[PDB]
Amino acid sequence: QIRSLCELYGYWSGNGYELLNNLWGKDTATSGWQCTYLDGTNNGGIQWSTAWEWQGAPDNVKSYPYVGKQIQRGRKISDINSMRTSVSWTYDRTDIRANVAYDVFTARDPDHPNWGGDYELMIWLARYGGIYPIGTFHSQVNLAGRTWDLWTGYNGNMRVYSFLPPSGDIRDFSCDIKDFFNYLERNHGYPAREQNLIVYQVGTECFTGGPARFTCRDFRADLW
Ligand SMILES: OC[C@H]1O[C@@H](O[C@H]2[C@H](O)[C@@H](O)[C@H](O[C@@H]3[C@@H](O)[C@H](O[C@H]4[C@H](O)[C@@H](O)[C@H](O)O[C@@H]4CO)O[C@H](CO)[C@H]3O)O[C@@H]2CO)[C@H](O)[C@@H](O)[C@@H]1O
Repeated sequence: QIRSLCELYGYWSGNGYELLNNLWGKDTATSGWQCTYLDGTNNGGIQWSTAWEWQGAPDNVKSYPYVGKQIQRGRKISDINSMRTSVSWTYDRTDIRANVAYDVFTARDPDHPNWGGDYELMIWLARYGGIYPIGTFHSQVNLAGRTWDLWTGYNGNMRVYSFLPPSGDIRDFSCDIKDFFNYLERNHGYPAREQNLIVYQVGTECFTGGPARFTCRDFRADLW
């Protein structure tokens, strides 16, 4: 690895991306730890991984290590033209409680801290070990050439929209996240003209299990 980010909130940034050992829920674990590794910054993308083992509190997320696209504040979603992104990943085992997911926060306040927002949009690419998304299953949605199960609910005051694969995982994925925002704006009244982009990330929520390793073979994200 080029960098080993094993401290709580170990951080790297470069090439318009950032990488965080985001062990935000670690105090709910009885034992374990996790490290996030920068493997490369080749070809306008990021190559990274995270190794972990967590025990205790199986319904509690211990971490969401991620790679994020750095963004300027104040980009109203309505005026974002495109958010084209691709990811190729693997997990070394699937007998774990964990996901792989894009995470996007938006807020009316353009300076909202990156830990949350008024709304959250997740695009899940894996669902391992019987974990649940936020909220309840709403309906199926056709976007990005796939069918998704849309779940909706609340995490505190934040409205959360999660798009899940009906079955299996998606280890090689590309989409334009604006298609997902457009679907929510039209059919769910999502206030895109009032909402500012806060974060734009992909990573793995880790609940329990391991030793396990998530490898991101490549991540690219653009914003126009
Ligand atoms: O940016 C560098 C600084 O990082 C600071 O740590 C922050 C971190 O940047 C931020 O990304 C993190 O946010 C977490 C967030 O990932 C998580 O998201 C949940 C979401 O709430 C939930 O609805 C959904 O189901 O899952 C998501 C993924 O798990 O939410 C939690 C709690 O709300 C956020 O905290 O927060 C970190 C701090 O907790 C460092 O503090 C700083 O030192 C460093 O410079």
